[PDB]
Amino acid sequence: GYSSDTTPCCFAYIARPMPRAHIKEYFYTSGKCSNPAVVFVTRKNRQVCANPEKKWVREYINSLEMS
Amino acid sequence: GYSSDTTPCCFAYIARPMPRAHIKEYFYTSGKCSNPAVVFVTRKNRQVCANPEKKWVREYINSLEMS
Repeated sequence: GYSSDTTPCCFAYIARPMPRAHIKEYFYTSGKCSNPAVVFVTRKNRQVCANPEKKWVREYINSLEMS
Repeated sequence: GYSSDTTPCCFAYIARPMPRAHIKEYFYTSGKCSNPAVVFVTRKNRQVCANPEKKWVREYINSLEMS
């Protein structure tokens, strides 16, 4: 018995790294989704799916976590 | 291939019918999602997953479709 609310999932990963300065937040999609995904939130508040195994993705997360 | 945007998916259905007056509109979730679903959008913009096979759910869509 879980939420009956929708939850965002990803079905494709952005191919090339987004400019780091345009990203302000990230989150991981629900473990219920078929794919693991990182979602980068841009400064124009768009949400972009990214491959959590990619090097640049892991670096961006580390950078967003540091401050 | 798909876009790298997120997509709302459903993982549980609301058991009992919600009040018809609270519903603004509906949409079906993407066939990319593993569970088929209708999403009912309330006046406060809540997105509630529902089972399209269920009688009350198809009555509500018909009501939001014919007018």
